[PDB]
Amino acid sequence: MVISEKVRKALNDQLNREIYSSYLYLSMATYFDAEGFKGFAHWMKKQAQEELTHAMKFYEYIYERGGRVELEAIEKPPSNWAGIKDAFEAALKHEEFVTQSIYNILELASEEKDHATVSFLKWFVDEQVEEEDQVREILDLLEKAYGQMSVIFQLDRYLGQRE
Amino acid sequence: MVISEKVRKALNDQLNREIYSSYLYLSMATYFDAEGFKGFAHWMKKQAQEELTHAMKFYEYIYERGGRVELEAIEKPPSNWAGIKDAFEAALKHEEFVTQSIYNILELASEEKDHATVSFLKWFVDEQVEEEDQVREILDLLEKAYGQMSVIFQLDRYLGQRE
Ligand SMILES: [Fe+3]
Ligand SMILES: [Fe+3]
Ligand SMILES: [Fe+3]
Ligand SMILES: [Fe+3]
Repeated sequence: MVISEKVRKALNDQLNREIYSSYLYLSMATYFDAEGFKGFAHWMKKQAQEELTHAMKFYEYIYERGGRVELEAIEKPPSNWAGIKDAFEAALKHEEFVTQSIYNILELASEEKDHATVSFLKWFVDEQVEEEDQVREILDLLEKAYGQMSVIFQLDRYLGQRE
Repeated sequence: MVISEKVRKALNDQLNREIYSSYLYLSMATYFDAEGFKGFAHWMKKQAQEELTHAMKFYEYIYERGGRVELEAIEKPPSNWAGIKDAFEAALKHEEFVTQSIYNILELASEEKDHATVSFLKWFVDEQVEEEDQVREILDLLEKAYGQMSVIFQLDRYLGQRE
């Protein structure tokens, strides 16, 4: 009933993946801020804080199931992109990879019949749907602007209001 | 007006230093949590959030002065100490290193006639004093506990109420 070390390792690896996710979004913030998109940058800082809450859910769960957390090195993220679209495409392909990693913990836990870990991951399975969708929606709004800066600047102001 | 590359680089290095600070304090939480001292772990998690607000103050000042932030790789922190007083001694030593780091930027800024940066750094010089004082107050109390798991119980409960 205590977490297996194979499940404890998959959860710890995901915890460090959420930390890197946070750092990566802060890095996109540095980029948007340097390019004068203060709203996109604000959105990325809020997203970085939200990735830290994901990491700490894994953190607390590992300890509640009798495991222990080991923090690894965080690799230097990219710091520059070839435009707004290129940055949000990278966020999406990142989140699609995080989704796939969370599915892999789900399968592992379900094969081991670790019902509590399966239940825990259900929150993240569903949340990953919304994380991909919010990025996909921004990219669609950007695409639909075509080249029109007035529309792109409104998107900057819109995303800058994020709670 | 406005920042030299030397001062910008010094601030960007301090930003990355504060990020490592927070990561180190989270790593101390992982140790305390593994040893069942949920209150010491709580205090470390609060401190880690505090270091992130330090980092973001440097973040925003760099952009306010027309510079750009570059996030660097983050070293894997230690994950194990030899008791509770040992960990808080590593924390005190680390804060002493951060204080000296901040003094070096102050001297660099003053030598470069960047009095805006000199003014900006006053908050951190003042804050680094109570950062050191708070750890030393903890270290003293951990010393008056000797082995006794009992006096540590009261301390763990007190620190666990940190707001
Ligand atoms: Fe996440
Ligand atoms: Fe995410
Ligand atoms: Fe700090
Ligand atoms: Fe500090």
